[PDB]
Amino acid sequence: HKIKGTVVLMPKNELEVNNLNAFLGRSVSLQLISATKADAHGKGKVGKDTFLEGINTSLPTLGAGESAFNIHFEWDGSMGIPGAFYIKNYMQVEFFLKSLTLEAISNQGTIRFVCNSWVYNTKLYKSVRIFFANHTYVPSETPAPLVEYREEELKSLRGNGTGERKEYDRIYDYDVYNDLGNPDKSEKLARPVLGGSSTFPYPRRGRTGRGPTVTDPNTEKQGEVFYVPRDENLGHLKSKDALEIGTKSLSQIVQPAFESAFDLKSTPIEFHSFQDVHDLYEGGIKLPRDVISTIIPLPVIKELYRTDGQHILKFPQPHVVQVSQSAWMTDEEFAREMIAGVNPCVIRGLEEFPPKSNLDPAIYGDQSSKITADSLDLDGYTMDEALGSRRLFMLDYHDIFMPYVRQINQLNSAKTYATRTILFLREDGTLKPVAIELSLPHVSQVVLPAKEGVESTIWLLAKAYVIVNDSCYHQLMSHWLNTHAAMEPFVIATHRHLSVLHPIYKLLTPHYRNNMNINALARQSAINANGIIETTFLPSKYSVEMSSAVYKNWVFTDQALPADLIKRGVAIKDPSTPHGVRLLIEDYPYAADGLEIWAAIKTWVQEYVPLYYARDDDVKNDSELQHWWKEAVEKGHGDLKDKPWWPKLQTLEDLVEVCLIIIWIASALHAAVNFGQYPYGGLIMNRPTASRRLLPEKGTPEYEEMINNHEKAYLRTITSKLPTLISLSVIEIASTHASDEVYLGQRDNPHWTSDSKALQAFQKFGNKLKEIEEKLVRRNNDPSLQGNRLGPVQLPYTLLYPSSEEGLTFRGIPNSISI
Ligand SMILES: [Fe+3]
Repeated sequence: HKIKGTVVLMPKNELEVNNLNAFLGRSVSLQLISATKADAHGKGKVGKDTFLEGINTSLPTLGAGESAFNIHFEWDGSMGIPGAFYIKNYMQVEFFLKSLTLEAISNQGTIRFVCNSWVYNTKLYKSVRIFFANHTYVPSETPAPLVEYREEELKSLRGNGTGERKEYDRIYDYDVYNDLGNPDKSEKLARPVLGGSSTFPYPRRGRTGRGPTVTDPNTEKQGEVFYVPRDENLGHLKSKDALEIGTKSLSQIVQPAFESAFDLKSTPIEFHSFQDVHDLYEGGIKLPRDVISTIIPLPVIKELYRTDGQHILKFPQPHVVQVSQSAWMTDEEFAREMIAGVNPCVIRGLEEFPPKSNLDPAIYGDQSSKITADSLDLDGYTMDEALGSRRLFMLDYHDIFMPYVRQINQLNSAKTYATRTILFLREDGTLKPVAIELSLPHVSQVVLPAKEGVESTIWLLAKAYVIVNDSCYHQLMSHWLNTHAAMEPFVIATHRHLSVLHPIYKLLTPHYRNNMNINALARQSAINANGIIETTFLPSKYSVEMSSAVYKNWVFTDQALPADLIKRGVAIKDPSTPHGVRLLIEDYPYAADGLEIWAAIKTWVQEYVPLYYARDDDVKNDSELQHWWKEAVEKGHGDLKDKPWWPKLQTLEDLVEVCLIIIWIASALHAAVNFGQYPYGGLIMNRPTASRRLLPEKGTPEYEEMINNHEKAYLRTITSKLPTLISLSVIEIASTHASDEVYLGQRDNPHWTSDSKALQAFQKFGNKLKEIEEKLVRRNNDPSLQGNRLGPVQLPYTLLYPSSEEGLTFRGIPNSISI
């Protein structure tokens, strides 16, 4: 009585960015664990230590880097049916275990194990590594002999809340954002703790445990590597797919190299004309040979530029200029990008006029808008008519930015206004900007559109100040806070409280791939003190703190797409429509395409949940699920735990809602705000990240310059040349799909569950996404929708096409927040 098995694994050398016979002998042991026969203590019986016997070269299903090994277990009639196994690696080097498959007389009796886990030397683990077969069980359905194993593995994953975490640990826990400052290096690099107070609320991040700095016991000391639990950093076969490593290289190597070129006056310090910026993707920028030779050897980085190996670095041409070099300058495109650009989810309907501020007048005085209704050209509408017909909209950054303008403007090389933009929905269905208000605290001018004269340059600059607001809000709030930061606590809670066996674990975990990893690298190099974001975006050392102020108002249930639209007053509830909302901007590309994706995910969740939960009772009674959600709210988002809007998770309908929102944030929402960054923002004049001066005052040389040289006046106002080179490089990385991405509708292994009904439902989901993609292609070819879906830049809105090939494609929805 012997069971034949096949082990598939990848040796360490295949998944690194920087011999098989050794696996034979007594170097790798496996022990099967019975699911049906228990020892005296009720635990599944354990078989004998069994070793890898030989290499299996005649296996066609092997992928790149994968090796298969034969094994033969002795398993007599007393042992029952296997359901789990132990593995002990006695080698000195870790390997990546993929799968164990046990053969049976019939092909239906095959038992499959999907592992996908790094296995380190047995002496490094407190308890032996255990893996379960791919059967799905809610806790009350677990075979009795596996219950204790299920419960103890979860205990292992939680740890005890103490200790410095090491590379091989698989311990998931929470901590505050106290690791961004670097006070032990310089007092000026001190940063506030974010999280754990009502003054600075914030989502938690993964605990690393390096301990305190010497100069501040509340700030965590720096480390060369920021830990994540080992299997959150899976590796890649090809180095060019390790995109997440790029920010570290940009900060530590590339940025110092660029800076030396500017210190040595080897290239002009400023752009002088728009052509100087267009040159970056045409002929390139010429840099010294020792700078080029430092950059081009680096993995990942070298893929960002074309070079001649001597003096030229050339950036790729951004989509937004691929047809028209100038269309970005039009009012039409400015407005269109608020519904179809990199940041499409901030605009709000106006139901009253003038707009009002909620700012404390004791501190900020009267903040009532100074825009008058009669100054606006609404194509012949009166204000009463345009309001009543819901044609007026705004991009309102006044109350968000005003509390920080004084502090920002005290920086030596930042100056900003808090802005409002008024939009009118024309009879042809496109948006028209009709006024911009530029405000300063104690101080407020209204700028109207103009096409001729010095007033047209002032209007151009006013649009730049608006997009500096918008770029900062996009990066820190729409992107970093709402997707990256908000999701990490749910990742942590899932691994701590839902068994790998659990149906909701299997539903959600594909939507977490690489999230903790990219976030930890971001804490180290992107959002740290003097990191990429602080040295490229307007608010400098205030950048992350500003996102904490916005998190005060973050509402989980308002992240659902229909709720968000209604809240922002860009849709109304309408049960006579497919999706239950009527779009007041009917053509709104992000929202109209997003609703299709939303509905597809909804159908998938509503078809998967009832396979495992028949009644509300089954949700209430699932102890893992209840512990998971309690911890996600009370610890992971614990600064908001008291808010009344958290779902209680006592019904089927709550479980669906929670899972749907999580999946939406991690896939389509992140994709829509992330993968258009270089396509729209690769031209720095279209998406400036910073402003450096206020408007010229009449009678000064800066004002005279504005009359005689509008391009120089514009370039002096926005992001300087050196930070432009950095910020372009980092948004080029972020806009790139790695070749090993897993997209919505895909999974990394087809045998993630043995439940044929769940597999069929998942197949239906993938088929529906292909049907939706064809629908969205038809929309982009529809001449009636050209005004908003293509615009004067002639750039089809493809950001919610579910599929994509590798590269910088402006399309494709990953499962997760992976970059
Ligand atoms: Fe991202």
